[PDB]
Amino acid sequence: MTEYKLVVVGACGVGKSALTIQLIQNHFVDEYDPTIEDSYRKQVVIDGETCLLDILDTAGQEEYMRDQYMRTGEGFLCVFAINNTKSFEDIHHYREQIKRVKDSEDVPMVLVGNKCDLPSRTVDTKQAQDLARSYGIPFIETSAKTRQGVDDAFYTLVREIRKHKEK
Ligand SMILES: Nc1nc2c(ncn2[C@@H]2O[C@H](COP(=O)(O)OP(=O)(O)O)[C@@H](O)[C@H]2O)c(=O)[nH]1
Ligand SMILES: *CCC(=O)Nc1cc(C)nc(C)c1Br
Ligand SMILES: [Mg+2]
Repeated sequence: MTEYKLVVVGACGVGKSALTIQLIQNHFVDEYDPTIEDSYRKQVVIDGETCLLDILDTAGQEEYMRDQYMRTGEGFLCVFAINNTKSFEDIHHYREQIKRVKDSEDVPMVLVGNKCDLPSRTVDTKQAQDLARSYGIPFIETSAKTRQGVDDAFYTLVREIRKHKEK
């Protein structure tokens, strides 16, 4: 089957691990070791193609040396949390990092606004839409707690990779 190398990036605490674990195990984690970085595998049918997703759940090596495992990534989920203004403001840094590791301004990428189930919103959907439009990428809101938008964010990334290269 076809392998898709996905990388999940973003500020600590936005829900990178919870989004990955919800996608793979259909379960929401109340806590997950903030320092653990690992790649997880998931076989799934997307638009009739049997795909092997190899997802790197980053812990933030550069912020806390270069992460050698990110360089082979074909697509990136850039995650902020809708109740964490700082994580949204940090999106510029992660996008610059992705451009640097791939030496390109045309990288398959999806801006993800996680924790959409929470009522303490500080990042408006229009702020995230403006940011995603300047980068030329899709913006999707998710909840790793309720699974709302989770499959869509990962499948949209797979579709963005296909849009960029033959798979
Ligand atoms: N309510 C809610 N909490 C979430 C969601 N995603 C993550 N969290 C919580 O936010 C905290 C940090 O999540 P985690 O996945 O470890 O973040 P990471 O550092 O980006 O990997 C944990 O307590 C999670 O349960 C979500 O969509 N909704
Ligand atoms: C949420 C990410 C995080 O806490 N990462 C982290 C923290 C510390 C203290 N050290 C390292 C090496 C890392 Br990746
Ligand atoms: Mg994590």
